Order: sequence, then structure tokens, then C-alpha cells
Amino acid sequence: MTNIQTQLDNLRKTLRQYEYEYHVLDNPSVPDSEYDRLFHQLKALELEHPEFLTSDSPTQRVGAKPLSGFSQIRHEIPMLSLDNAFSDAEFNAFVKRIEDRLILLPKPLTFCCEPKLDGLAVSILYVNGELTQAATRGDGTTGEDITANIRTIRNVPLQLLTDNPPARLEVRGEVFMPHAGFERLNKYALEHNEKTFANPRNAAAGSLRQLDPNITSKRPLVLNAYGIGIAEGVDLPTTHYARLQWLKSIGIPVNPEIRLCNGADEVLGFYRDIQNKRSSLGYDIDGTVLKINDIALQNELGFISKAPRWAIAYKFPA
Amino acid sequence: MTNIQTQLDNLRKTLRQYEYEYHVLDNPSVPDSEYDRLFHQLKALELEHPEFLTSDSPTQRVGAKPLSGFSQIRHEIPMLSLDNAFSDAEFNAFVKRIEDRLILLPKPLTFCCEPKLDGLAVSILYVNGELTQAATRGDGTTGEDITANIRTIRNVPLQLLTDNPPARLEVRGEVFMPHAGFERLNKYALEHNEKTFANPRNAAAGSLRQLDPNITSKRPLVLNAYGIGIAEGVDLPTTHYARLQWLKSIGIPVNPEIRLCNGADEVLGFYRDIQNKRSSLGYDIDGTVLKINDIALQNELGFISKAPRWAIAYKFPA
Ligand SMILES: Cc1ccc(Cn2cc(C(N)=O)ccc2=O)c(C)c1
Ligand SMILES: Cc1ccc(Cn2cc(C(N)=O)ccc2=O)c(C)c1
Ligand SMILES: O=C(O)c1ccc2cccc(O)c2n1
Ligand SMILES: O=C(O)c1ccc2cccc(O)c2n1
Repeated sequence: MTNIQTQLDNLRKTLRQYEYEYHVLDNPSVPDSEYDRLFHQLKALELEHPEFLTSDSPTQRVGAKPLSGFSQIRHEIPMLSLDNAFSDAEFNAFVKRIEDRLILLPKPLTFCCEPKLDGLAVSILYVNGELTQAATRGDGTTGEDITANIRTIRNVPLQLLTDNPPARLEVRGEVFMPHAGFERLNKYALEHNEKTFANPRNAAAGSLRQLDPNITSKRPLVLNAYGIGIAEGVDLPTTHYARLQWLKSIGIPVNPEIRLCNGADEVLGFYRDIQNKRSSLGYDIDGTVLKINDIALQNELGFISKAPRWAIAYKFPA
Repeated sequence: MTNIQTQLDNLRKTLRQYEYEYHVLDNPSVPDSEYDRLFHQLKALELEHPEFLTSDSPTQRVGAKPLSGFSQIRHEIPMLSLDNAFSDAEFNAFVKRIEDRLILLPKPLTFCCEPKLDGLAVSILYVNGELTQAATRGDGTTGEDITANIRTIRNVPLQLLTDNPPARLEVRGEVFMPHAGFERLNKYALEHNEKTFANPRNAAAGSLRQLDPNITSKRPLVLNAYGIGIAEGVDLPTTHYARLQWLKSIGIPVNPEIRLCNGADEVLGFYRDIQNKRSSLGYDIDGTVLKINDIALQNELGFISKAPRWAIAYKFPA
């Protein structure tokens, strides 16, 4: 044991907890200045005692050397797309089809509802709580390794906040740029005679394809987690909402507008609520994502492979 | 000009036409014996004058040498899967969803309805009317080259029956084994102390994975064409039924139980009709395939990529 190793451990623990409170809870317990006091105290100590420098320390987000080219990653579990709807009648027809397709339709039929963000789909791997890899969705089967870029995102934890993390946990989410950050960036680009971005989605997409992590770090990107891929060494909750609440309780940023709605008319109320809140969110959204909440019902319903919307095979009963 | 070249041309033309009448029209104009008289007259002449032997002649279906291994083919256009339904209520919900998803719902809403065969999905390429390649569906993106096996199928034309064939035409269909053929095969297998097949689908699947075309030829396989992939140098009809009628008019076998039905209640009548005819078809079917008939409406509706059935993105209108 040494005093300096204990001082580093305590600084890192404290700093990870303040990041959680600021980014995930939106209720920091100390001012920004106090966080910064400790952050550069940790950075200086680590540089004066490099023997105790760790790769997942809060001061190690930015890789000092720009990359040459992104490697390709094949997803262990593929990243699927979502079916879409454009009207209440269409959504009602979607629910009516699930209602008769299910063996036993429960009363109520609960949905986990969230805003649909206008961002870049990513997959982030934590091995025994530590961030080791991150990838773009790409075509859903193969993507680009953007680990160094993802590590610069301030609300992305380099270490899960739990003493017993899963053996492996793959978090899926969307990287986006909030309005305030997007406006700030364009004022900086114009003030420094550089090109501007047409919209927040283009700015986020451009920031994630930078080969220099130092540029990505200056871009105000935010992750919002909406799913889980691989999950080894853990008993995931049996509802989709409980799984998102579990991600949040271990340090992962999740959207705070997520709700549970019983039946189509409540789900339609949420859609109109979110539609009315658009002017006040501070980030771009394209719609709402409505999912069956009960996990056993999702498994029972399953997936639809790449198929035309204009054909259907009405099979005979045995 | 030579007498023997004219005699070969006339024999081939005649034999291709009798094959069309026997296999596609199910109305042969001559007895089986007359067809055979000409078939082995052509075979003998070709062997006595090998200078005039053509690769697409009716006597050239079976490659004399067994293959070593099937090469892999990547489909230019991917082979999609079908969404499925299991009840009238579910089918009605599927139509109601298309009804509101369409910009302009016509009156009537016509469907091209067919039996769903229990067979092996294949893709067959004709280049300037001649059969050059055939492939298994495989995963929908890549399959196995089964050209030599497909060439042995009696109802598959080696040459399209048209003086102006498309530059390239890819026919999509299912290879199956009718009941009478399946029963015959198992009596032969049992009489020759060999293994039997559990059902016609397993027998068809086993026959198409034979590396020896000589074995496939002894297996009574039938093609039924249900679609078109590549179609260059042709103006395909603007309805799905007209496209199937066009395939049939150029020599391609198409199922004769295909009908047009206006609206869901007529489509449901077809399903019950086919369900009642099952006992009398002479081949296995699993259900019915119901497609929007108008091609512009199919294009408007489009496809659904690999997605969960339990989620939907209700997007906001602009
Ligand atoms: C100078 C400075 C320091 C920190 C921050 C924001 N912030 C604050 C905390 C905090 N309050 O616990 C935690 C993490 C974080 O990133 C800004 C914008 C500027
Ligand atoms: C001996 C023999 C010859 C032909 C056939 C069947 N068949 C008949 C014709 C025909 N009638 O024009 C055309 C093609 C064909 O394959 C069988 C089963 C047996
Ligand atoms: O497979 C999924 O659950 C899935 C796939 C794609 C998505 C895109 C946006 C939001 C989601 O919840 C998504 N969820
Ligand atoms: O993409 C298609 O049209 C398609 C795809 C797969 C099929 C399987 C059986 C019958 C069909 O008409 C099929 N059609």
C-alpha cells in the first residue's frame, strides 16, 4: 500500500461518481469547478507517477495519436432495423395484428415507449465492466471500429458503475449532438473560418468518422442507450423498461422521456405528448419507438426477415 | 445448308414444343411414344454428326461426369423471405395496415393468390433465351451453383420459347417432388435395398444436393416459377399475374391454381378453396401466398428489412 495509489483510487472513484450524477442523473452534487479541481489533480498525479496510470482512468479518454484507418468489426449479434408507421390507423393495425398473432393476449398489453433520436447507431462492449470496443451499426452485420472516438464521449463510462459487472455486456445506442452543442460548434466553425454542418445528425456522423480522437473530443456528442446485445454473466430483467433502468443504475446513459403505456390509446397519448414536447427537448427526434414491454412476448413474436410489405404467406393450421 | 442440319433443327423445335405442351399446358398433342420416337432419333443423329451437337439441345440435359463440389454464387438481386400469417383476423389486420399505409387505396384492392409449395427455392438465369446458370436460394444473398442438377428437371426449358428472348432473365421458383413421383421413388429405393425419404420436401432437397447429375435425373423433380429477378431487354407487365402469364407464354412452368381476388373476403375464399383442394392437388402445399397484384403499389409499399415484430417506430409527419 502507498498513499499515492490510494489518493488515485479515491480520485477516480469520486470523479466517476460525479460524472454519473452530472451526465446520467442530471443532478450533479458539486459545481463544475469542483469536478475540474479533482480532474486535473488526478491528471497531474498520474503524470508524476506513471506506474499507476490506468487505461480506463477518467483522464484517459483521448488517444494522443490520430488513427490511419478504421478496422471492420462483424457483430456477434446482428443489429436490426425497425418497422415504421405513419398514422394512428396504421399503428392501431400493427397492434391488432400482434393481438391476434399472440397465443395468450394479456390484459393490459404494455408497451415501453421512447423518443426516436435522429443519430448514429453504435454498439459498445464492456468486458468485466471495462469499455474495450465500440462499433458503428454499418449494414447491421459489419461496422467500423470507432472505439477511440466513442471513448471521447463524456457521458460514456469507461468503467461500469457496479462492483459485480457482467462478464460481457454489449450496450446499443445512438450517438447524437444536442441543439446547444450543434449551435456552439457552428459559431466556432464560422469564427475559425471552417465549414458548417447542415444539421445535428450530419454533425454527429461527421464527428464519429474523424480519424483523430482529438477532433471528436471537441465535438459535443452524447450517447443514449436503447438496447443490449451480448449479456454474459448476468440475469437480465424480464421487461424491456426494467432492462433500461438496470443499464442506468450501472452508469449507462438512458433517455429520461421513456414511459410505460397500457394499450394503444395510451401509446397514442404518449406519441402526442412527445410530439408536443419537441419544441422543448433540446435535441432532434424523428418519432417514437414503441415496443412490447414483456420479454417473453417479444421472444414469442420474434423477427421478420428482409421481406416485401406487399406479400404474405397465410399458412394452414395443422 | 445441309439436310442433316435442317433435320436436327426441325427435331429440336418439335421436341421443345411437345415438352411445352406436355409439361406447361398439361395438354400434349402426341402420345409419349411419339415424343420418344423423335427424341432418340435426334439423339442418334447428333451422335452420328457431332459437329452439329448443341449444349441446349433436348438430349443434353444430363452431364455424363459427376461433379466434385458446388461453387458459391452471390445473387445480383437478393432473394427475400415472406412475412406469414396464421388466421383470418391476422390476414385482415395485414390488409387493413396496407389500406391506411397506401397514399391512394384503389377500389378494388386486387391480390394475386397462389398455393405455397413445400419446396426448394432456386434462381435460374437465361442469357438471350439459353439456360446458363441456376442457384439455390441459400441464405438469400449467396447460394450454391446447381446448374447441372437443374438442367435435368424435365419441365425446365433449356431454351426459352420465344424468337425475341430478353437479354437476361432470371426466373425464381420452387423445385418440388409430386406425390406420385415420391411414392414411385420410395418403392424403387425399397425394391433396390436403399434408404427411403421421409417426405417429398426432404426427397427434393436431397436430389438437388447430389453431385452426380445422373442421380438427379432419375429423381422426379418439378419446377414451379413464382417470380422474376433480373430482367434486361424487356418490358415486364405492370401486374404480377400478367408477369406470370408472360413467363408461361415463353415456356416457363407456372402453377395453374393461381387466381386474382378483389379484397380480403375474396382472398379468404381462395384460401378456403385451396385448403379444400389439398386432398386433390397431388403435391404438398403449406398455405397460400397472397400478393398485391399492381406493381406500382408493390414498389410504393416496398420492403421491411430484418426487424422485430414486437417494435415499431411511429414517425412524425413533416
Ligand atoms: C470546467 C468544466 C468542468 C466540468 C464540466 C461538466 N461536468 C461537471 C461535472 C460535475 N459538476 O460534477 C461532472 C462532469 C462534467 O463534465 C464543464 C461543462 C466544465
Ligand atoms: C417414354 C416416355 C416419353 C415421354 C414421357 C413424357 N413426355 C411426353 C411428351 C409428349 N407426350 O409430348 C413430352 C415430354 C415428356 O417427357 C414419358 C413419361 C415417357
Ligand atoms: O432491435 C432493437 O431493439 C432495435 C433496433 C434498432 C433500433 C433503433 C432505434 C431505437 C431502438 O430502440 C432500436 N431497437
Ligand atoms: O420476393 C418475392 O416475391 C418472393 C419471395 C419468396 C417467395 C417464396 C414463395 C413464393 C413466393 O411467391 C415468394 N416470393
